[PDB]
Amino acid sequence: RRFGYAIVGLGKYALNQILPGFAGCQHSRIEALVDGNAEKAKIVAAEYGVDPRKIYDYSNFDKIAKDPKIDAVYIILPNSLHAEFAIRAFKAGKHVMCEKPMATSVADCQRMIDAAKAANKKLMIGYRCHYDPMNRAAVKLIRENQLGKLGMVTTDNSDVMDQNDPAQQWRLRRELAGGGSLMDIGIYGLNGTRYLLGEEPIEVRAYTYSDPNDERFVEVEDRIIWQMRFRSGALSHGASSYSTTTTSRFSVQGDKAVLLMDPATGYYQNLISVQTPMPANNQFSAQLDHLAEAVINNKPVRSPGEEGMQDVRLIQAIYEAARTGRPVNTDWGYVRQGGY
Amino acid sequence: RRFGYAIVGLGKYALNQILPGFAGCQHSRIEALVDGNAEKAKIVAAEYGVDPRKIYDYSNFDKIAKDPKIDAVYIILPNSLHAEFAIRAFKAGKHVMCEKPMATSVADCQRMIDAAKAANKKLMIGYRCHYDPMNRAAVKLIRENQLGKLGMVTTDNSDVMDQNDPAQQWRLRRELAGGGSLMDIGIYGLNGTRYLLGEEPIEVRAYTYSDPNDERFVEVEDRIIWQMRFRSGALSHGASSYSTTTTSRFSVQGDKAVLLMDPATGYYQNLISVQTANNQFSAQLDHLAEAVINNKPVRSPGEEGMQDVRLIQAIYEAARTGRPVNTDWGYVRQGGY
Ligand SMILES: NC(=O)c1ccc[n+]([C@@H]2O[C@H](COP(=O)([O-])OP(=O)(O)OC[C@H]3O[C@@H](n4cnc5c(N)ncnc54)[C@H](O)[C@@H]3O)[C@@H](O)[C@H]2O)c1
Ligand SMILES: NC(=O)c1ccc[n+]([C@@H]2O[C@H](COP(=O)([O-])OP(=O)(O)OC[C@H]3O[C@@H](n4cnc5c(N)ncnc54)[C@H](O)[C@@H]3O)[C@@H](O)[C@H]2O)c1
Repeated sequence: RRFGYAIVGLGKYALNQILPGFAGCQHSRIEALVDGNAEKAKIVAAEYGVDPRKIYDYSNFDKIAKDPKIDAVYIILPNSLHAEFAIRAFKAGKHVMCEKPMATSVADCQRMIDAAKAANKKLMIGYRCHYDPMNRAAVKLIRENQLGKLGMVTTDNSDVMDQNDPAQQWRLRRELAGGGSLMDIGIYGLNGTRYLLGEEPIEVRAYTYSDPNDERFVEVEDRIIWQMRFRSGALSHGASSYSTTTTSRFSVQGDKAVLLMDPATGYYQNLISVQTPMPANNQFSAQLDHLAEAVINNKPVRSPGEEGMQDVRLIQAIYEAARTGRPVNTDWGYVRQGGY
Repeated sequence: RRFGYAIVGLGKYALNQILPGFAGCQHSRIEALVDGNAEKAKIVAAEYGVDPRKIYDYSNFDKIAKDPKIDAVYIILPNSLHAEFAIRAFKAGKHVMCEKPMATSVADCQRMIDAAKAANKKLMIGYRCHYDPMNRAAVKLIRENQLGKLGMVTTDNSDVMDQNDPAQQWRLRRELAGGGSLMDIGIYGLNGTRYLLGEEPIEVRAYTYSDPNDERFVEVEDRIIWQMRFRSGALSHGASSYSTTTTSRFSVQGDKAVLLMDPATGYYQNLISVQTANNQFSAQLDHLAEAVINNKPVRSPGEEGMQDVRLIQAIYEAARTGRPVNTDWGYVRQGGY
C-alpha cells in the first residue's frame, strides 16, 4: 500500500466496517487516526498498527498538512461536521473521502466542491454501494436490457433507531443530522433508484409521518414515503423508517422481467435475483482503493461531491414536497459525470 | 358435494382456475354453466360432466330460479356486469359468488348487498387470498406479534396487459372495467395491506401515470402508486402496473421483524418468509357452501368488496386531485381479517 489514509472519527462505522475494510485494500493503508479521544485512538492505533505519533484531534487536525505520507483523510463524523473538516482537509492539501450524506446543506455541498477544486484535490463521497459487486451486477444486467424497459422501482430502507435517551444520538438532532431516516438511510433507496434506472427524477412527491408521542422523532422524521417520475416515464415509490427492523429491499420492474435485491445495500453479502414470466472486491475495500487509484491516475472518482450534492438537493426537494404536499420539480439538468 | 354452483362466464379465470378448482372441493359441485356461447358451453359441460340440459345464456339466465339443485351462482364476467347478474341471481333466490372487483360503482355495491338482504341470500366476493393457507399463515404470525408493532407495509402487483387491439380487452375499456391496474390487480395490494395490518386506512394519497402514446391506457390507467396511513400509525406504499411483468410482492415491517410474501397472491404456491394443506380455489368454493349449510356469515361479504371499491375510488380521487383523501368512514370488518 502506498496511499495513506487519515481516518477522522473512530465511531461505529469506522471501527466496525472501515478500519477492518483496509485488510483487503491493495493500495490504501491506515496512516493516521483522528478523534476527540486519545485513549480510544491509542488502543485503536495499536490495534491496527499505526504509530501513536500520528494520533491527532479536532484542534491540531490541520497539523496533517505537514505529513506527506498522509495522502487523504476520511471523514466519518456526524453530518453537520462534514463540510467543516472537508474544507480544512483540502486546506492541508489532501484528497477527501467524505461519508454520506455529503452535508446537511446544499450550500455546504457546493462549498466543499469549491474547496476541492481550489486545493486541486479530489472529493469522493462514501457510496460503498457504487463499489459493491452485487449492485454493480444488478446495474450491468439492467443496462444489458434483461429487464426490458424499466417502469416501476420500489425501495425500502429501515432499521430501529435506539431509544436510549435520544438526546444522546446525533442522528436525532436536526442540527447534527440534517434530517431523519431519509438523510440517514432512505438516501440508499433514492441513490439506488437513480443508478439502477440510470437517470434522474424530474418530478418528486412525498409524505412523512412520525408518532407525535415518540421522543425520538421530535426533530428528525421517523418514516417518510417518496414517489418520483423520470424522463423515460419510469416511476418509483420508496420509503425509509426509523421504527421498524432491518430492511434493505429494492425491486426494479421491466416489461421483460423483474429484478429483486434483498438485501440490497447491506454490509455483508447482498442478494439479487431476476424473475421473468464477490471476487476480491468487497465494497469497503474497493471503495478505499478506488480513491487511491483515482489519484494514482489523475482519473475522476466514480462518486464525486457533485453526486453527493445531487442527492442532498433531491433530499431537500423531497422534504419540501412532504412539507407542502405538492409535487416538486427537480428537473434541473444534473448530469452523472462518468455514468451510474 | 351438496352445494350446486352455477358458473356465469366461461372465460380465462373460469376455465383455467375455477372449474378445475372444483376437483378439490368437498361440498361444492358444478351444477350449471352460463355463457353467451352454447357451443363452447357444450364442450365445457361435457368436459366437466354437466348435463347439457343446464347450459343457459344471458337471456334465459333467470331460468335458474326453477332449478333447486342450483344452490348458487358464480359471476365471472367483466366488472360492469357484476351488479346486473348479482341482483338477478338473488331475484332467482340463489346465493351469489361475485368476482373482484365487486362492481364499478359504490352504489352498485350497496345495491347488490340490498338485493342480497332482500332475497335473504348470501353475497360473497372472490377474494381467494382470504382462503390461501399461505396468506392465512402470514396473518397468523402477524397477529401472534412475531413482527412486533407494524410500521411499514409495501405492496406491488403487476402483469403486462396484452396490446392486441386494446378494443378487445374489456379491461382496457373504462365502462366494462371501472378502472385500470388498480381495479384489476392493485386491489390485491390494497386488500392485503388491510388484512395484513388488520385495520383500515384513515387517510389516502396517490399518484398515477400512463404513457400518453400507449393505445392501451386511453381509458384506464397503467401505473398508479398509493400511500396510506392507519390509526395505529402504520404506513404503506404500494403500486399496480399494466406494463411490467408478473409481480406479486408484499412486505410487512415490524419493530421485531420483517415479513416477505413473494409471490404473495399467485395462483400456485405462494411464498412467505420472516427476517429478524389445501388450495385457495377449492377452499373458496367450499367456503360459501358451508356458510349456507350453517347459517354462518361468509368471510368475504359484499360489504368487504364495497369497502375496497370505495377505497379505490378515494385513491383515484387523490390521484386526480393531488391532495390527500380522508377515508376514515368507520368501516368495520365484521368477523375479522
Ligand atoms: N455508508 C455506510 O454504510 C454508513 C454506515 C454508518 C454510518 N455512516 C455515516 O458515517 C458518519 C458517522 O456515523 P457513525 O454511525 O459512525 O456514528 P458514531 O456516532 O458511531 O461516530 C461518530 C464519530 O464522530 C465523533 N463526533 C464528533 N462530534 C460528535 C458529536 N458532536 N456528537 C457525537 N459524535 C461526534 C465521535 O467521537 C465519533 O468518533 C455519518 O455521516 C453516517 O451517516 C455511513
Ligand atoms: N380472483 C382472481 O384470481 C381473478 C383472476 C382473473 C380474473 N378475475 C375476475 O373475473 C372476471 C373475469 O375475468 P377473465 O379474465 O375471466 O375475463 P375473460 O374476458 O377471459 O372472460 C369474460 C367472460 O364473460 C363473457 N363476457 C360477457 N360480456 C362480455 C363482453 N362485453 N366483452 C367481453 N367479455 C364478455 C365472456 O364471453 C367470458 O365468458 C373479472 O371481474 C376479473 O376481474 C379474478
